[PDB]
Amino acid sequence: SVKSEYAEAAAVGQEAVAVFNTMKAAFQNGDKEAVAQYLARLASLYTRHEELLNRILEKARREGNKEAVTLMNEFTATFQTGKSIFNAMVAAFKNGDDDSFESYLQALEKVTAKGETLADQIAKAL
Ligand SMILES: COc1ccc(S(N)(=O)=O)cc1
Repeated sequence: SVKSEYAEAAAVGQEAVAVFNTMKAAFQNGDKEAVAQYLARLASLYTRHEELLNRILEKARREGNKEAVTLMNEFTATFQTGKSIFNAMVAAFKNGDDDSFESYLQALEKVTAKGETLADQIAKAL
């Protein structure tokens, strides 16, 4: 069901939260080799979260679930903001710009924590 596919998408999101926090620790400790691997893992994880989310939106649309479509359209826009920041962090890491990596790191934490409440509304609406 779309609701179970959303619980599966939410766990994939939680994975990225967990990986991101051990990356943040590794960045702070100067462990670039770890950061690099964590960035690659997060990239696959965000790619999968986005994929699960598009399928759920498309299915909510096919189902005519108007409220769920509205909330998912907002949530996916917010997701893309997160993704654009993540991609900027990855570039900041490639360039050795740690001041911008720090910035992008903190931005992505505020975009994910702010998106939290909406994600909690979609679970109910599907
Ligand atoms: C990578 O950008 C993201 C990831 C997750 C979320 S949330 N907190 O699940 O809405 C928002 C943006």
